[PDB]
Amino acid sequence: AMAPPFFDLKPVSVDLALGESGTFKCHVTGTAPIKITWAKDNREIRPGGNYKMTLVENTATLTVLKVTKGDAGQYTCYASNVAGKDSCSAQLGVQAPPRFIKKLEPSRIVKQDEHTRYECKIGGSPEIKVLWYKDETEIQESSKFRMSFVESVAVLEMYNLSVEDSGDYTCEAHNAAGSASSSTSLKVKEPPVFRKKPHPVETLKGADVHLECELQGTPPFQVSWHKDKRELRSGKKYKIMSENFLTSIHILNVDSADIGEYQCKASNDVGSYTCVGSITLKA
Repeated sequence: AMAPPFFDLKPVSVDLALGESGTFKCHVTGTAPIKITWAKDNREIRPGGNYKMTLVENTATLTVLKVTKGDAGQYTCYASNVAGKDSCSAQLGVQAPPRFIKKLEPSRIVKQDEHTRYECKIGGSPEIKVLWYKDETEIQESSKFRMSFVESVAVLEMYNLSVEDSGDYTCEAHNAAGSASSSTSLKVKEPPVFRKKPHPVETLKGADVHLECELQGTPPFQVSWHKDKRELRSGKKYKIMSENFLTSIHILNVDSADIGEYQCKASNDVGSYTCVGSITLKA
C-alpha cells in the first residue's frame, strides 16, 4: 500500500444523438491494484447491457452502446485501493430529433396580391435550425418572404403573392439528432379583370354585330352576358364565345331592341368582374 488513486485524466461530458454511441475515458494513478467501478446516477453499472466497460493498464472506459433517452445522466468512475479512493464524473446529454408538434395544412388557394402566413410548431433538442423551401429551393429572407423561429414557432409570411408562387412549400427542421419536415401545397390565382372598355359598336338594322371584351386572370371563367336585366344565351339570336382571355357576343339580325348597353360578367374562385359595352344604330 501507499499512494491512493488519483484520476490524472478525467472524462469529458458529451451530448449524444439517440441511436448513436460514445465513450467516456479516464486514467488513474496510484498503488496497484486499483479497483474501478462505474455508476450512472449513482447506480452501479453492471456488464451485459447497454454499457461496456474496459480497464486496460489504468485507462478506464465506458461505452454507451446504443443511446436511448434513459441514458442521460451523470456517469461516475470510482477508483479504490488500500490507500484510498478517487472518483470523477461526466454528464451525458441525449439529443432528440425535431418533431412537428403542429404541422402545416395540406393546401391553400389564395388571390394574387394577397398575403398568407404559415405557422409550424416544432419540438426536440436545441439548437433546431429551421429552413423553408419552395418546390425544393430554399426560400431566402426578404420583404416578400418573412421568416422567424421563436419559442418553438416557425413562421413564413408571404406578401404580394403571384402565380409563380404556386407550388409546394416545406418547413424542414434539423438538429444534431436528425430532421423533420412538414409540407403544403399553395395555389395562387388572379381574379378576372376586364381592363379595356370596348368602344361602342355601330350597326345597321338587319345586320349582325360583334361585341368583345378582353379578359385577364386565371381561367377557367364562368361567363354570362346580360342586357336589360335579362341573361342572353347562345341560340338563334346570339352566338356567345368564351375563350380564356376573350369573351364575345355576336348579335344576329339587329333590330331596335338590340341597341343599348350589354354587360359581360366573368368569375372564378377568387373574384369577378363586369365588362360594359354598347351597340348603337345607324339610320
